[PDB]
Amino acid sequence: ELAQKVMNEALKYQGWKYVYGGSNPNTSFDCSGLTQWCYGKAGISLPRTAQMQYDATQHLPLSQAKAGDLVFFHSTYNAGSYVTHVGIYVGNNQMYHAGDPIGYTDLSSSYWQQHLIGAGRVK
Repeated sequence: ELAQKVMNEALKYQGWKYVYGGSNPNTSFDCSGLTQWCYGKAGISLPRTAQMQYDATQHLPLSQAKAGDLVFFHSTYNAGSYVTHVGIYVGNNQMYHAGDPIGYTDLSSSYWQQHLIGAGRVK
């Protein structure tokens, strides 16, 4: 149920431009702004940053992940925190994320595999 609620919201922003600092439809979204907003619509309260969201979830490999789990990554840009990116797992090795434009990407790629930290299940 969670996945369908989060993604019904997230799909409204498919193709939108990434905006740094964005956390609502009025501004558009950054990676963890998209997840915070969409999970919020589904009744889950998440913290604002990708790192904070990582630390609020229970972790599991991508092979065990289910749609509606989050997926986290390291070393995607020059950051103080270990976690540098988050997106939404939607099954079949795909994630939906911001992302520029916002939308789907395939996690099977070497790039995502090598930046992967793991998946996280929300509380």
